[PDB]
Parts: sequence; structure tokens; C-alpha cells
Amino acid sequence: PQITLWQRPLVTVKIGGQLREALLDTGADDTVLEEINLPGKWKPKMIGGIGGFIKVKQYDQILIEICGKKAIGTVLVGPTSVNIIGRNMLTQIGCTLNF
Amino acid sequence: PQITLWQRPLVTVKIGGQLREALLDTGADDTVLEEINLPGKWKPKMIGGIGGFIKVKQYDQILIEICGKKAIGTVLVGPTSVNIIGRNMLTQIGCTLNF
Repeated sequence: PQITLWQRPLVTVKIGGQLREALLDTGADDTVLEEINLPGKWKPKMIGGIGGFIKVKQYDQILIEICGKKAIGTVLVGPTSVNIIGRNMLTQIGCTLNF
Repeated sequence: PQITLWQRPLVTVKIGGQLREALLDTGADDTVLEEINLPGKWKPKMIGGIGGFIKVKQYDQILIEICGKKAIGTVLVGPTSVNIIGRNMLTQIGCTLNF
């Protein structure tokens, strides 16, 4: 689908068998989601932002279905007030910017 | 221009007589620029992101040129790690997401 930007580009995503609403974030390199119960192993990681940084648990090869499409990649789980879908996943569902 | 996300969505923007590169950011409601000399007065404001909040200067009705297109609106200048063109400006250049 095509989406304008007068509102936040929020989509429904299915991850870890759970549902969530997330933002299609073209400015985010990574995909970061609020605390969600994901199975398995992970590595502690640091990621910076506008306010600075947060430490997050890094899960690799996580399958997500964004708005009806499938993609596998790294998902960072840490203290973020919003669920963000980054370019690593946006490139997989064939998302592009147009203007 | 149709922009793919394999790389950060950078664009050349002209603001206040100066040239800068800025990240087209759908995950940003606002436009936030790093250290830059901007004429006039403003209204202090604090915005949040990942890692906490940052104090910025809020300038209104600022002409901005992203690629070949002009837009006028609020711009925030602060300690940001990257110049960001948020939805307040993106809508104005008809920027859209597609997948």
C-alpha cells in the first residue's frame, strides 16, 4: 500500500506470535520494540538516539509479519516508548520513499 | 524521487542560506537540526526520543528546501546526532511511504 504522512505511519505487526502496532521509521537503522516476550538467547547492546542511549537485548533472525508481509532479521528489545520498524526490516518488505 | 532504504535516506536541504544533509525521517513528528545559526527569536522546547529528552530552540515559519522542493514550518535546533526532516515538513513535499 501507499501511505501519506499527515499521521504517524503505524502498522500492525505480528512478532513472537504476538500482535503490536509499530511505526514505519525511515530514520531508524534498527528495529526496536517495547518490552515483549521473545524466546531464546540474545546479546546486550547499546543504541543511541535523540535523548542519548538505552541498552537493549538483541535478538537475531526474528521473524516478523508487517502489515501482511514476512521478514526475518534482528530485533532489539529494550525500554522504548514506541515500537519502531527500521530500515533493516523496511528493505525486506520492499518499502520505499517517494516525493 | 523514489528512495530505497538500503542506505540512510539522506537529502540535501537548504535552510537559512546554508546547505546541510538531513535524514528524511518518517518516525519523527518534528524537524530537528544540529548546531546551525538561525536568524530570529524562538520559543524554548524539550523533545523526546530514545535515551531521553533534549532541550532545543523552536523556530517557526522557517523556509526549507529539500531537494527541489520548498516547505515552511517549525524547525528545532538542538544537540541532535543527525539533522532530521520530520513529518511536519515531509507532508509539505508530498513525501510518501510505499510497500
